[PDB]
Amino acid sequence: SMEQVAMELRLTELTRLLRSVLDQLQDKDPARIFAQPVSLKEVPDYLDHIKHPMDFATMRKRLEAQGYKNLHEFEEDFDLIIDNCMKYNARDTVFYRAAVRLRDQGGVVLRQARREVDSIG
Repeated sequence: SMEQVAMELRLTELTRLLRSVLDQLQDKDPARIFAQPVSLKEVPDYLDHIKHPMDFATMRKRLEAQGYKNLHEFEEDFDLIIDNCMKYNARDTVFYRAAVRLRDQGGVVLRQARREVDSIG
């Protein structure tokens, strides 16, 4: 149907905008601490601590399959990256501190992304 096509076009355009948001957020992680999944070979106990691991590569795979239906879903995955890190790692670590700085800088980006998603529809 044409209604289905129009909905698919909206999802495509949201995907475009979330790809630009993802790039901007990932630039706030210049150390690449959040680029890839925590390795279970290197951190064998990880899934005992963290029940829903997340990272920027995993988000990019979901995004390219158009798997984010709305901005809330995308934000949920970004908050997992930050919140997982801040639980597993202590305050005194470069990992925790990277997560704080990514949260603080990413808030700016997300505040305007929400206005754009609502504005464009």
